[PDB]
Amino acid sequence: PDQLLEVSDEIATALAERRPVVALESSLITTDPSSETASLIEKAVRGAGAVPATIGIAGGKLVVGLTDSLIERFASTKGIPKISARDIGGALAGGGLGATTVAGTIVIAERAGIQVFTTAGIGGVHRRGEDTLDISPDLLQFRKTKMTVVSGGAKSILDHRLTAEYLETAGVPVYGYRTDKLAAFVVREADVPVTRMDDLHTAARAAEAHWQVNGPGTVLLTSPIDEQDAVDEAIVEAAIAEALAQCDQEGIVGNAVSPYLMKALARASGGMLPKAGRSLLLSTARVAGEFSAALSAVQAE
Amino acid sequence: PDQLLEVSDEIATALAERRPVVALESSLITTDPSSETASLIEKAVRGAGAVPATIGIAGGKLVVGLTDSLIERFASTKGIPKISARDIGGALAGGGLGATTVAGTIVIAERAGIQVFTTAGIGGVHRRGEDTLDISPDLLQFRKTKMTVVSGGAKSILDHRLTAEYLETAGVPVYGYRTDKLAAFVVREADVPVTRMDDLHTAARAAEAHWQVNGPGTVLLTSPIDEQDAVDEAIVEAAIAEALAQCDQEGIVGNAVSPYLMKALARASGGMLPKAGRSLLLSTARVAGEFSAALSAVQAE
Amino acid sequence: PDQLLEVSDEIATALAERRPVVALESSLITTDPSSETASLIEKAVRGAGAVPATIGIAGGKLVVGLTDSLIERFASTKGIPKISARDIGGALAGGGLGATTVAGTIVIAERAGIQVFTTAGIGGVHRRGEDTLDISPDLLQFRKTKMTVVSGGAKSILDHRLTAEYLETAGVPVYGYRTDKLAAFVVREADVPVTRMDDLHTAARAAEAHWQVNGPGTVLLTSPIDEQDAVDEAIVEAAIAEALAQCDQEGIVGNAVSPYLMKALARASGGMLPKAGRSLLLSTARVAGEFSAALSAVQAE
Ligand SMILES: [Ca+2]
Ligand SMILES: [Ca+2]
Ligand SMILES: [Ca+2]
Ligand SMILES: [Ca+2]
Ligand SMILES: [Cl-]
Ligand SMILES: [Cl-]
Ligand SMILES: [Cl-]
Repeated sequence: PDQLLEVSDEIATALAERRPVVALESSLITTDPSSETASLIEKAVRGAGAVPATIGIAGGKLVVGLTDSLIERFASTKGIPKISARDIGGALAGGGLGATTVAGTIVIAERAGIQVFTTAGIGGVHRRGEDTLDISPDLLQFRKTKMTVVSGGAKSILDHRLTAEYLETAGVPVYGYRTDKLAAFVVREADVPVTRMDDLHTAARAAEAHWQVNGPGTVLLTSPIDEQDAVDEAIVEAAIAEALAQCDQEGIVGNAVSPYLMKALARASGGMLPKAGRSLLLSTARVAGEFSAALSAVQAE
Repeated sequence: PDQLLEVSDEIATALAERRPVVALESSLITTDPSSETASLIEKAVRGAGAVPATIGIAGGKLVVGLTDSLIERFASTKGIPKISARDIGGALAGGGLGATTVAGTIVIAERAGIQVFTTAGIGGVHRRGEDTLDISPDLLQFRKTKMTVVSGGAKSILDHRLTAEYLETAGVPVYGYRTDKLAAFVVREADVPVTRMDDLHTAARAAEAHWQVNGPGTVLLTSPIDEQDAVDEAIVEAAIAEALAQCDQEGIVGNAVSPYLMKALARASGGMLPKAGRSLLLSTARVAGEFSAALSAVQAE
Repeated sequence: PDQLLEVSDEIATALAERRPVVALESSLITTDPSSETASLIEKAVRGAGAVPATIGIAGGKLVVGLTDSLIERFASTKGIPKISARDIGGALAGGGLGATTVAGTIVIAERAGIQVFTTAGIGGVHRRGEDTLDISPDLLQFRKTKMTVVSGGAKSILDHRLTAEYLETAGVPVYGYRTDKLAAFVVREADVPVTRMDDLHTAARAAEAHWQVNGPGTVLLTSPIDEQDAVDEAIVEAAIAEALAQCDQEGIVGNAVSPYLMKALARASGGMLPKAGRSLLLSTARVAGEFSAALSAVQAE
């Protein structure tokens, strides 16, 4: 066996039976102590017949399927570090809890044999990232790990066009589910083309041929936020450009800039930002569950 | 066997016998419906005793050695998509035709056991690419695929010095055949040093030791355009700087900029641009055929 | 056996016995013809019970443990090329001597089974590197080669914050030995956080779990220069900003800029620059020897 991995009975049975599983990250389970969200998300994933697998680090182990005991700790403990792939080693050595990010979670999901992962938005090239080189580790982790990541594109505070250019340079396939424009998190679209897939069985056959030809690597399937739930591009951009405008005059750069952009976004959105992010989270999870079903059936032939 | 790959009898026999083969891309076979070019190119490759292998996608298959029927379609069909490595999966799933680029073709060539690929110019860092991050997927595909790519350096509309810096960061060997300056497509030189190889058997022994030590990865062998056939650096640069000058005042960026640079180049060159690109294509193909012969003999010891 | 590698008896015995070995680069053995330095360095490494393995290229071979004859040549021959990983193939084919850099040496160390490498400073993103793309091949070589590199961070003429951002994007773990700020070569600190490891056995268990989960790749363990021996950040920066100020007015960019920065540094430091670099070299080598001992013991369980 594997001495680092602890996989729940349900997930281990689904994998043994080549049934559909969808991985979920823990780094944000922390952002909703309720849980109510995790419950709508599990429901969205199972509605397709997929098994949800929430992932994190605890006790020197990579945990696939957190126990209720564990979800409780992740919900209620103050000090929990966010763990990208490069932090996994130290999180294991330390023996405490670690809430894994996109890059951290997909490496653990892949190690267990899970092939689909979902979240509302991935990391990317930050705004002014062509100058500061502040770019999420998710983008190059997608050159190594065999995974389909289903999301609503990059998070809104990031630079959508630069992230799309970087993924193209990195050779990472970017598909749009029923669209040929890149999803822009709580904003419907960025003016960036992607390859339209109208059907998830076609997307799954494309992903499978991608792995067979190019080897282990991530396929990004973007699915935009429901049009009824979108935030106005103008509102998002003006709020962000102003938040950056205050950054220059108060002279803040570095890891300080990014959490200001996040708070400025909450503010401009009435109080709708959480509501829009939840809608995107739910619809993306549904698509991930349906995609994972369609991939199990493709790999079955 | 392999269920994705269709290899012609001639190429399959040369490979079985460890005889020299040189891959060619289809994405540009489309740019010369004649054929006359493809015919001079085949002649240049065979003159060294190498077998030319033109590659593309058709009918759910990776095709190595296009049939006359297929070359005809690629010559005469309007809608044919250009396929980089990240597009291979969807091109296969779709079952139509796909004309593969440098990155797309070398992955298929490698899968068949071909080790040498040639084209007039590779992709690279685009001009202003330090700011726009518009950089060809070819450069990072060279970190994965075992191949020697023989070209006249990067295409002229690209930024030669930035492409050379990026390849150095990527650990991709860059050799100059009988020169210690980087080839600049239809321009003889960029002011960028490369490692001179005066002899192709020495270059082949260097490539082989590179693969043995560093693993699968591409070696770039650059061979400049004949001095009688070069375009004046000043002519190229002035034309490009002006084409960019019009871009700023008419406010065009994105994937719009690049095809303007290409047309501005045709214009400044009298009508010699096609003539110079063909000469570079022919001399590079000859060097590729001779290199491929010298590598088969090296691997034979 | 391996036909490219020549490993001395002492190193081959330590490896066979899974005892601690630390690799050293030759590219700088050239920078101190004395030797006296190499002798203090060997002493610092052995004090921990590790075996020092100096590496280079000679006679068509990758040499692990240079002979006295070889150290003499590297000390006394004028023309010796510096060999990064991408130059290994041509250095072998040429049959002459080659002094390997960080990237070149760790690939050879890994091939022999050595897992720890040390040097005073690694390459990184050069100053203005966000615009010139001048970035050391060491940073992406760390995505491929299984190694712990122990250093005092990046060399002082480089951009510390950009190098740290680039390593984060590349997924390369960056630990600080008893510190949570990045080491800045002869300067104690850059204002850049790293993950503190207070104990080398914990660092070794983190590195081992990193390799087990993320596969072959480099772990960077940074150890700052003794506070008694540091150069004043202000002195370093003012000297560098002025050296760059003269570069703009005398219009020098390219590979010309970097050796000016190096000479301007010698000048501002009284004559202490060599003295500070030697102290950093000695203390980093000690930490490398102790780390390598602690890793052999971890891998023994
Ligand atoms: Ca960052
Ligand atoms: Ca692009
Ligand atoms: Ca810039
Ligand atoms: Ca460089
Ligand atoms: Cl794009
Ligand atoms: Cl260069
Ligand atoms: Cl950082």
